[PDB]
Amino acid sequence: KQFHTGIEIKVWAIACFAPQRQCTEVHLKSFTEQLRKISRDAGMPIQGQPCFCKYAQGADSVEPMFRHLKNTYAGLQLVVVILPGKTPVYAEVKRVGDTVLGMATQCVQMKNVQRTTPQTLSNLCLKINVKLG
Ligand SMILES: Nc1ncnc2c1nc(Br)n2[C@@H]1O[C@H](COP(=O)(O)O)[C@@H](O)[C@H]1O
Repeated sequence: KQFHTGIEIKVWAIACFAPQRQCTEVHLKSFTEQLRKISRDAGMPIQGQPCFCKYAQGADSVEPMFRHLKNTYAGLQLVVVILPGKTPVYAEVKRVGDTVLGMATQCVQMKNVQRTTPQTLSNLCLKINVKLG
């Protein structure tokens, strides 16, 4: 519905389910910096430095990674999950986050990490605003 003010995202993680050869460390850093700058300008600042950033492969890797994050990072507010197109990883991410460990997740397509637009960054900011606001 309406846009929420006073969101600060201080503790968040990236779980990259895209293969590193397609979605590289510099894609991740660039995507993050852009998200930092637009979230800042909208008054919902996402700190530039995620507390965790790792590559993973398969739905099977989701629950153990999320258990690890929950057990490791006090005050974790959000996991940003990067998906290489349509994959059962999405449903597992939402099973574990929404209905097992009570962990906010935001999924994003790999193509929107490889190449950002103001518009796709805005889409993401609004989805995140609704989740954490
Ligand atoms: N089966 C699926 N596989 C991959 N990405 C998916 C998917 N279903 C959905 Br919805 N998505 C992606 O999930 C994004 C939204 O994730 P959230 O539900 O965390 O907001 C969409 O923008 C879309 O790109």
